[PDB]
Amino acid sequence: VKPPRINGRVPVLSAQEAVNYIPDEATLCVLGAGGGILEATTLITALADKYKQTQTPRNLSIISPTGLGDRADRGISPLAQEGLVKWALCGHWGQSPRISDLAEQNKIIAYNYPQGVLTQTLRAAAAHQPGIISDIGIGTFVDPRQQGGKLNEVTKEDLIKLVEFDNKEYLYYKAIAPDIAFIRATTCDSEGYATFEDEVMYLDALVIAQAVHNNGGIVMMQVQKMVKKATLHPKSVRIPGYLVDIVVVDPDQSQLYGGAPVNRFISGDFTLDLPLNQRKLVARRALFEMRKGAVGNVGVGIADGIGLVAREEGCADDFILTVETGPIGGITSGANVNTRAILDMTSQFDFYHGGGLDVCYLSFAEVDQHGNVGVHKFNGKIMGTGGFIDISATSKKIIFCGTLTAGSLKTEIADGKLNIVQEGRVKKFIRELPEITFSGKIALERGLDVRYITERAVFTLKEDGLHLIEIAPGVDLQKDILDKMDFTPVISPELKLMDERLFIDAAMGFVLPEA
Amino acid sequence: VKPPRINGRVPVLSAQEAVNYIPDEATLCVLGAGGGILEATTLITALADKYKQTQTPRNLSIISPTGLGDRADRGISPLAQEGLVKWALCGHWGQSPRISDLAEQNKIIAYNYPQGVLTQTLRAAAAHQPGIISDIGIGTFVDPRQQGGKLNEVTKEDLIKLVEFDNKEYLYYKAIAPDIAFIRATTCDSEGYATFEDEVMYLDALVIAQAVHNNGGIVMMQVQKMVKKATLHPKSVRIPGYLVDIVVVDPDQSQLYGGAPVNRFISGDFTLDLPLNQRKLVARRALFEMRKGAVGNVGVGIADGIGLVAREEGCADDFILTVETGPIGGITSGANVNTRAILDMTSQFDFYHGGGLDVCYLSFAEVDQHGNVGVHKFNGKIMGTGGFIDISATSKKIIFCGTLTAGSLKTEIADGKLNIVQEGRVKKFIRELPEITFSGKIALERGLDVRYITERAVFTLKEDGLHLIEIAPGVDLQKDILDKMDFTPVISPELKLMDERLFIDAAMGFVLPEA
Amino acid sequence: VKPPRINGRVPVLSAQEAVNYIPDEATLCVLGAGGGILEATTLITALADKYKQTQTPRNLSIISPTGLGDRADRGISPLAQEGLVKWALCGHWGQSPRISDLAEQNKIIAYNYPQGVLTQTLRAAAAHQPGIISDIGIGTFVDPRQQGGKLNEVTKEDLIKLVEFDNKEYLYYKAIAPDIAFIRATTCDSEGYATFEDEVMYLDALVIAQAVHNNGGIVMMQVQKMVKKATLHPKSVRIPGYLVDIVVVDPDQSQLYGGAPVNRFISGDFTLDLPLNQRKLVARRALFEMRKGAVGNVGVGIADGIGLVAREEGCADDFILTVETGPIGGITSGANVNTRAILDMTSQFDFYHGGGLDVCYLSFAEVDQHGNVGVHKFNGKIMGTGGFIDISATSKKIIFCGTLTAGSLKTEIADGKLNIVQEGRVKKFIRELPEITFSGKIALERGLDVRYITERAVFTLKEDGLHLIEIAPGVDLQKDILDKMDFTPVISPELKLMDERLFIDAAMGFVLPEA
Repeated sequence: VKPPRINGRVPVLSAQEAVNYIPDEATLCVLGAGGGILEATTLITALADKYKQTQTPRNLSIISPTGLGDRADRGISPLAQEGLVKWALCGHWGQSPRISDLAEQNKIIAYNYPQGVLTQTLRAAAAHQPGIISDIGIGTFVDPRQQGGKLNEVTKEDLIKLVEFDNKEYLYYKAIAPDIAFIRATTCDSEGYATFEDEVMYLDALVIAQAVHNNGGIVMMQVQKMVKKATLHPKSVRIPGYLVDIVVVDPDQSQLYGGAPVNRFISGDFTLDLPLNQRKLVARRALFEMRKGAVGNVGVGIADGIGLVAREEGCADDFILTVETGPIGGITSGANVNTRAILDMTSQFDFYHGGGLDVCYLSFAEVDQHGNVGVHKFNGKIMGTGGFIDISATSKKIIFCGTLTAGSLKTEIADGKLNIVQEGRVKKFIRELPEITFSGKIALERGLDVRYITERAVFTLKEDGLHLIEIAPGVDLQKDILDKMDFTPVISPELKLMDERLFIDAAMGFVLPEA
Repeated sequence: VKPPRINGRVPVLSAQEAVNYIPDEATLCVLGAGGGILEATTLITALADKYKQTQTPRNLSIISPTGLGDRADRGISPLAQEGLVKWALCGHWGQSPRISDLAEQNKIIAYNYPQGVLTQTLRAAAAHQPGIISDIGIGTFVDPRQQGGKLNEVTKEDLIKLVEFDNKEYLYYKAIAPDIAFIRATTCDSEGYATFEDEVMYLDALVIAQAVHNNGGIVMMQVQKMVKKATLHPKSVRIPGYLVDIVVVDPDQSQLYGGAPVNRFISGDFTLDLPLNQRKLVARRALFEMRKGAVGNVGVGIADGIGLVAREEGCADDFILTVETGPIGGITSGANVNTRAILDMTSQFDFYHGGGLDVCYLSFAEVDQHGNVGVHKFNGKIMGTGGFIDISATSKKIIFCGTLTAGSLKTEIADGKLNIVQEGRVKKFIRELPEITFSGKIALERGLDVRYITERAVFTLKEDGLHLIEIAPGVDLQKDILDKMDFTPVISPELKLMDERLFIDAAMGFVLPEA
Repeated sequence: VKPPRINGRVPVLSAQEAVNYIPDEATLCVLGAGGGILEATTLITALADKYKQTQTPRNLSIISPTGLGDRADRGISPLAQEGLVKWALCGHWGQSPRISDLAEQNKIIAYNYPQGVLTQTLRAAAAHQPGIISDIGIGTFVDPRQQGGKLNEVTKEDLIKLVEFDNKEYLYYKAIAPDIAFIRATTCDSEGYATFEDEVMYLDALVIAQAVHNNGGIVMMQVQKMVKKATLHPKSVRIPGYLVDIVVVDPDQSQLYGGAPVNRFISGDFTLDLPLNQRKLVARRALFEMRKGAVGNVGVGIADGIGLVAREEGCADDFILTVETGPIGGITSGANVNTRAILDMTSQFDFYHGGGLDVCYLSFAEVDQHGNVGVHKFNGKIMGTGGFIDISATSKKIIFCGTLTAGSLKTEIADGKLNIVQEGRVKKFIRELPEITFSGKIALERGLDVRYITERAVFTLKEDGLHLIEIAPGVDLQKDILDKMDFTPVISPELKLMDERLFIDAAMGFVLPEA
């Protein structure tokens, strides 16, 4: 039941009025990424308030392609009131940890499709295709021979199955269509035609709207303002009006959390005119893996300052970094500026899945003797994948970046050497992962080049296991490396000290290898 | 003494650092209109603060083409500190009343050129022309045969002289060049090239910059942000960078007073989709003077709601209203939206001076027996002219609007009738104006049609004085009109009652005549 | 007699239909610059054709602010049919030489105001000002003590008079208002509101429209296309619709002569990514006169390749060149691209008149013993001034560029020397000019630095006449310089050879002096 359009005009309602149209057991899809990016905050707030006041609606299913929130009480954390949500499928879980908490405690059914696969299944749902065939996820916890993407013990129903085509294994992921959408844009006309001129990016707003619309659902869109019918540039319109059922106008809508005014550099409308610590060390060694002409991706973690190090070395313009949510290029002057392009998120993942990335840089929580990497669960807590599986599945060079030990490791770089001031108290290189986010065996089968970079050592994955290929100056092999791991790596016959320039507090004069 | 450019880059300073470059006895020209429009607030604040702290700099001369401020302590009122300013030439004095107070008390030398003539003289100063020849002002206080534009008794030097060309009278206004400019834009590149994309209008920013630059002065410009060299659209750049000496960046610069975020309807970037009181009555009768296809101007005051009345009557698109500061057309949804064009202020006044307006609607403070109107001084207070003289000098039809009496005048409309519940304590129709803002004699000599509209009576100017042509129903000629004026009007043989439709609280069914 | 507007829509007519509204003896003002820039070609064509067929209208007066045409039969040359034009006032006469031919033969009345002053007088006429006061022209043929800007014997009426303000000499130029305008834009809406998005520049279209409109005239505008009412961006509209009386739509309208399709680099919408001969030699020496941060102007002629020379030496981004018709900066890849800004022409001339140019480069036809320069008439032919007087009157450094002799002068730069292969038959440095375009005496009174650069010699103007300051290597002082002049220059005690690098066919390693 949806409010009728009067003379073609899209119904405009308060967020409180809009959420009254959500029935019990509805499947709700929520647009947005971390830190307020493209989040219909007034709709989430209104829903959470209605449940707080009336204990309705009940037993909702949530689909969240990307993780919303601030790793605390924002994002969809407000929907984690018991009885409101019964079932969730999310691409990243760590961003709204109150929902994660419900999953950890077996209070909701909980699934993690790889974020890119998730958005592709919503696009499949829009076209009434039953599911998608992808080899993204084979050999990991998403594989039905492992956990089938199920995050807790109460989750039982199989959404993923093994299929075979052209003498190769694939996973078939079931496509689930939502009943309700909370989407957002900058502006729409009186009929619902929407533009994204001030938004940080596009994500999968159109795909979400199509999936809900073609499932007989209700699309609710938050905007900053409305304009006269047919006055927006048709090539700037990203969502056609006939896909939108209800519009909520929030004049104070901001690009990100924090209530900062609109920044037109972030909009893309204008062109904007480092201590040697542990982080800069790892970022510098990570840069050694870049080649001229390479298309790369850098995940959040110890290496995510590689762009700034590249700038210092004078080679930032020699390669291009993309972000899985859609932005291509740009600089950090919680959003980049001077981007070169913004693609929709589903199209970006299509590119990643077919091995478009020459190199990726990813954090790890644990690494085992088979070269497997665990990231989706940490110390009991559900973190989820994000784009981790979508990126590490087929990228040509996979560069894992982290420390060798965890738990307040403190290191100092002095006199061209590494000095371990305070050792970590937890091993990260362990015998066997409890659950796998990246499969060493599959990466080798796919012919991928896998590196593990730490502050004190560098490894490469080979058929016989991890090879130790580099050691930092100032570090002892036995006490500082071997004694701090729970398996024995192969020691490379070509074992060398890590490059001297890495440990000097001056410009390296580093030249990127040719294309 | 100006800060040098380094590699062609315009010097960027704090407002505090910038105002240090102002010497004693400098001529300061300040850009801006009422309510914050294009006001370089951080520079005004910085100068006022320097004086408050150090009693320097001393004995400045101020030129203010338009009136800045809120009719209180904002605008250039903070510069009214004793000894800071010794001489001022302004187009509109009432908007910054603390400076007007100095003039009233003979503490500063004080002049009032018509606002349009003033901006034209600054343009002449840019070109090193000694002054301009115009008949705007003949017969008014601006005329040397009256007060020569001098606002008090202490002001003695003649700036204006009477001259003759082609056997016709004209005034010669001396052009005065400023030494320092406080200007403002939205955005500039690293070399100072500036765009006005978020500003309400343009005013005379380029004129002021050229006048100061060609006088060997210092142009200081406030902007919201700066961008990379040569990235702005060349057809959007209004001020070339070589005219700019110092830039001050104020990230929180707002379009108007009150700190509201940028409104993109006000910017001109998007298209936006009445009690029968005394003000509505006068506006309604004023609308009777409008013709199909007319170009008009509406001043601030009793009839400034005429746009909304025309919208109610369904004839708003049948004429066009222009504003002397530049905007053409638009609607009131702190500024207008859906404008049709924005001209620079000086070009707008060129249009007005040559008789471009078919009709204008202006408020009056007093009217005398000759049809002279007084506006620039009332009750000993200096208001100044604004555009009043530029508009009432040559417009084809001049419609003065106000009340017959003032001071607690209480009126009510009942049964299509006017009832004066409480009379005003002061008469506005007097024997003789002390100072003239508009000459009845000159208007008749120019062949102009002059009307005076009040709530209870309508007059027309003829060679033998004001003719009473219309009376409100419910009003007695003798005791409500004649006894309430300090002079004897001619009573028209064609005297009739004011249209009954004006006094009915419903749509009039009024259609605009076409000449 | 104008076609009436229907429901506010501007009348749209064919060019043939439009020109029928021009009465006998009308004063016609024609917008445009050289080579088709902003020219309403269909209107010029239709008028010439109406006259060819009907011998009406008769005895028109022409005002041409800038020079139109291709220095041959285009521009307003088609209007040079006997009896069509009786009177003309043009800023630049050589661009349409068929009309100049009529002037030379005493068949029309013929005046030349400096181009900048001419556009200022049109702006005065819009405001009903009788004329303008300017010292631009003092001591030249425009001065009424010389020719009063009269170009032939049949021109008698005085339009310019000498006046005095503040003990300084000025000229008063009478403002003449036109009756008909031929203007042009890219696009207008149904009400006549016009934008210039594809035009090369703006010239003075608004000024011309206002002048004609306020004189009760008829403004006729050619456009490429028309769009729905109120759909153009208000900050892009340059001409308000109420100024336009008739629109002619020419879908084939091109940016310049020659019928090439629209070039969006010329529009300003996109950013675009030398033989050692006589011209390059003079341009190289002219470049020595530039300084970092200087604002310059380069006139048509031998030195007009100085931009390309600066680019070869890598210093093009260190200064800025402006063009009197409005464009600021840019490069030659028929018009420039990558411009930094476009001003309206009248505003540009205001800037020049006030001494805004640090340096200018101008061609000469003849130079006399007092340092006077002649350009406006040569060999009986009327060339006119263009912006020559506006630029050479107050620019801080004036650099005249030409050859010492003319008439099949053949020269070659070989072996780091100048070799005069064939000497020019005509001397350009003569005793006395018959008419003066630039006064040496006035330049020295105004404190200006005046240089004369030829291929073989460089001079500077001093109180005692021309000082020879440099000689080319390979040239004999007596036979190649002194013998080829009709007067004796002072030979500088600091006389030197022209820089060796000028004559070598390799990059000079020239470095611009600091600001």
